[PDB]
Amino acid sequence: YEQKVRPCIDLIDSLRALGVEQDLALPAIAVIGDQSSGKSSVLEALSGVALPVTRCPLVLKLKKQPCEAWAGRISYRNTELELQDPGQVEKEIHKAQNVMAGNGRGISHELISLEITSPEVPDLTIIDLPGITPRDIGLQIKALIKKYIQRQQTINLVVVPCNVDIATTEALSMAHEVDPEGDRTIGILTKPDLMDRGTEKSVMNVVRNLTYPLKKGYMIVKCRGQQEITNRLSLAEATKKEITFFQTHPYFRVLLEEGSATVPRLAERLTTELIMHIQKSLPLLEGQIRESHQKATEELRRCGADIPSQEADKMFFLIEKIKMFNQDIEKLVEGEEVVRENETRLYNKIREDFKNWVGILATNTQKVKNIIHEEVEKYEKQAAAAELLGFVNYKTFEIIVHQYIQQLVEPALSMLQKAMEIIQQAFINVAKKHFGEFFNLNQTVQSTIEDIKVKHTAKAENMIQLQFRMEQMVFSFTEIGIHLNAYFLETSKRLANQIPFIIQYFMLRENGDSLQKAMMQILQEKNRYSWLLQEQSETATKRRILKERIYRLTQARHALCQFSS
Amino acid sequence: YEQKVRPCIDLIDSLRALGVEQDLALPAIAVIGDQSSGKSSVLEALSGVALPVTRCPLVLKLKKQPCEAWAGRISYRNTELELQDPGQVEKEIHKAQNVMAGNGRGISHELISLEITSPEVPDLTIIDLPGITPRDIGLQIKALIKKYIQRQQTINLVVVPCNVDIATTEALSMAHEVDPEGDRTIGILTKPDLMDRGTEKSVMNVVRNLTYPLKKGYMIVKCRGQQEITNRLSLAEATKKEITFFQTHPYFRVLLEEGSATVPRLAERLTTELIMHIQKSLPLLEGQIRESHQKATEELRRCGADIPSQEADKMFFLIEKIKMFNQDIEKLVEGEEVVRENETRLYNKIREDFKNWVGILATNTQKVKNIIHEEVEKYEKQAAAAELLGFVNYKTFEIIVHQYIQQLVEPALSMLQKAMEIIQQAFINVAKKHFGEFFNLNQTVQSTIEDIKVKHTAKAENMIQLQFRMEQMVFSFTEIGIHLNAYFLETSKRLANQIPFIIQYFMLRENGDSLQKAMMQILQEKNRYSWLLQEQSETATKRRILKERIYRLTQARHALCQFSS
Repeated sequence: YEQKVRPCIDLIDSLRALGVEQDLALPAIAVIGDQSSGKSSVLEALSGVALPVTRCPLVLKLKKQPCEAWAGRISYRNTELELQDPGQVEKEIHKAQNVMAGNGRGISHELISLEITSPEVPDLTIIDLPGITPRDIGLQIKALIKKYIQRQQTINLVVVPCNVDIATTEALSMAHEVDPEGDRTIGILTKPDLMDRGTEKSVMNVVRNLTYPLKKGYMIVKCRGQQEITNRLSLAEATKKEITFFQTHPYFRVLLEEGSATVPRLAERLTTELIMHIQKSLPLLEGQIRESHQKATEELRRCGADIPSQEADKMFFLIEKIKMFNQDIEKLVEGEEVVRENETRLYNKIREDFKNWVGILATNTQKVKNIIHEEVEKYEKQAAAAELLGFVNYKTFEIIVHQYIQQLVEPALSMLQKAMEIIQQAFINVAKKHFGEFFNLNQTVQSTIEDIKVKHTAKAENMIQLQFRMEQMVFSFTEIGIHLNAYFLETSKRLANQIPFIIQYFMLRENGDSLQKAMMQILQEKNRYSWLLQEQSETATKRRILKERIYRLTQARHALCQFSS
Repeated sequence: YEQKVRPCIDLIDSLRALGVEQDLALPAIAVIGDQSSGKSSVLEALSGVALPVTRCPLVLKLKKQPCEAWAGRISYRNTELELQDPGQVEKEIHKAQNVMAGNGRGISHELISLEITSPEVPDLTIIDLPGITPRDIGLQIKALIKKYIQRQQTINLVVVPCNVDIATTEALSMAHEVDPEGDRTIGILTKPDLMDRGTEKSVMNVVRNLTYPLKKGYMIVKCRGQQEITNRLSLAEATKKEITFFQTHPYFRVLLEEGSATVPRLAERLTTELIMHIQKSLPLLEGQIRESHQKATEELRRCGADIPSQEADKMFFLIEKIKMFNQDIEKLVEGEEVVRENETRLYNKIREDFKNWVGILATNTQKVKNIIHEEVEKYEKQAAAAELLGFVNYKTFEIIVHQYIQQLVEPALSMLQKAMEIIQQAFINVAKKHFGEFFNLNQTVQSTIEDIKVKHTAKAENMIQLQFRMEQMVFSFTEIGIHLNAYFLETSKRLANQIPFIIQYFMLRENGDSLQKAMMQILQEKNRYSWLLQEQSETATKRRILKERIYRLTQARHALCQFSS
């Protein structure tokens, strides 16, 4: 019974006190209405005293204890003040409003928790939101209200004056916007004395009886006045006064007191609704706590390498990073890298390019085979029996061989270019992977990679050109054709193995080794470390936020464990 | 007749006057005899006046002309003095002897020409040689006389005293040594009064007649005395005195005056004999002139020099030399060099070394073939029972291949060493051929060759090591065996072509090109030219000698042409 419902709301109160209100939905009741709706007078009727316009949400926590009427104000600036008097409450509230908003009429999403424990106030926790009305100001108010009412865990409480058509009210309009079904919307009609025509009377009479699709229905209460702040009427006598009013009323007596009550059972209705709602939303709340904790933990696992700790753990950290980087580079060189689905390794791509090279060599081999075939076939029969000196050229075939070799120069260089490109790309990718968060270090590494790439490229091209220079400068009608064909085959093989050897050696092994040695060379300057390991200064703030979030969530789990016990 | 026979000896007199006595045989009559033979007294009896021991050869030229008594002394010191009086002649002659020999009893090959023209002395040219008998003295004397009597164009004139056994005389002994046939040996017997028995008379008389195989025979004259300088006996009365002496002699009258005369008509007979001798040896003399001229001209042509008159035409010569050198170097590089019989070319030797390399590669190929064959065949079956744990071995075969490749490094380097050595040797040889006479230029060239050799050697070995590094760092029960065997074969071929390509390219082509370009670089410095083209300078002196020789020989040809006309 009572012993079940009190700690029930105490749990959620404790959760919001340490909220944990962010990044997850938390059960609450939001009071929404126009500035002239008089919702403050209703809150005054419930708590005993309220503001005579709020700028920031007021977390009204009411407790019913047969000890004494005591009140404590808790402010988001991590402060707490014991005023022990209802009168001082509104003044200190206004002080807090001045603190949070900025002395003037501003707006803030920061919470003011009002903890009032009294034997004359119903046990109920509800949240008061600022009144409605490019931009100007009211826009951010509607945004603030939307922040709450959009949640399914938030019960809408619309406050509507009796002297206005409820179907044209902005509060109920927004409530319908976020809840078209009306499954979590409660409507209270206030200021029944302020109306001045029978028209409004019967309109209220047909409104109290479900005409609008609100599952929770409607209730009608007396404002008790917002202008009479100092009169200070007792809650019991105020209740009796309201009962007297509705009972004396020609229409409202029989039609309301028999059905939807007018007597301050509103707080009891809100109590029951809050209990049932919380009981409904508890499992998903626990689930979301665990899940959010997991996601925060993972996102935090993605970034954590920050602690320097007297430079030693920092230089050691740098050593670790460079070590891992060099390891991955070595993996790239050896072809022992981890790739994604349908993704191929660098070394394999390079091997494909080598296959292309082999194909080209075969093509040109057959070509020059045909060429020298026709040459030998022709000039061995040319002037076969002419008395001259002879013997129809011999130095000439060498320039044919020269053509055969020369045609291979540019394709090889092109292959070298491609290899250097893709390898460069891979190295840059690794450099980005290991040094993403660190901009300066990444710049240094990439610059180094660029330089070494250029140097080894020059070396490789020089060695290729050297190879071709060596190939050129060094040396029964169709016997010669056979000889030269054999020569072409052997040369084809020799090049087919030689050029990929050069490309692999200079672009993979030597490049990788030089890169690693340069990486080791980097950490030689100690006083440069701080410049190297400079974070974004955005990831740090994010890290702090995630850490605080996780801490708060662990506190939530702890409190939940206490409640379950 | 006479007018024809006089220029016959006048020719040889003119030839020796401009001699051209060196490097060829020249018709002459050499006077040889012992120091105590008294040959000087014989020369005094023949010419009218003589020395009262000669140290240098005396070219006695006697002319019979009905003009006037004239005497002229011609000395090898390029001097000439006309004293026209016998006393001053004999006084100046010993002075000349002192000048040429060195004041003391020395020896010299320098000539003293004595030109005596008188209507009472026979026309005859003869040469007086020093008397016979560390070092001490006689060895070079006998050598000097031998230098003359060895010639077939030289008539021997031996002077032997009557009071001594002619068969034990050294002069006639040497005459027999150089003329065993006795076809050009004449014997004069002197001092017949010094004998003191009839035995020596008859023995000498029967010995001269029919005992020696001398074609020219023997003749006997009176010494006329060497001690009676102040008596001054008339030539006619001396002749009549000699005739009286031989007529009064018991044996000499009938046996000599009837046959081999004793009156100084001997010199006229010697004149005729000289005529016939010169006429006999003239064609071969002309031949020797032609041969010596041709050989001197050719020997001078074998060397081209100097030849800088000035700065122009000198540098151009250097350009030519460097051009030819570079041409020969290019010949070495292309393998288009000229070699001697049974001599091989550098390129061919290098190719042989390459064949050795191929053989080694074949050996190691078969080696690793057998090894991997046994490895795959055995260790794939060497399981405990059924292999259900592996995954046998794969890195092992990789290190086997790696070792197989590594083993080939040192032989290749050795081959490179050998090639660089022999090529260096060849280049140095060419440098020596083109720059033999020029020391400094040769030094510069050889130094350059050394430096370039070292550099390209470093390049070559670096490229070989690079190649092997590329070979290493880059890669039906006996399928693995098949694959690896194919790989070994292809690798074997590839290396077999690659390493000789590197060695040949760097040691022949690049070395040669760098060398030639350096040779072109040499002539950039002008002020170095004179330093570069530095003669032996012994070759300059040799050239001077050859030039003088050629000029003198042309003079000889001129005089001979005058004689022929």
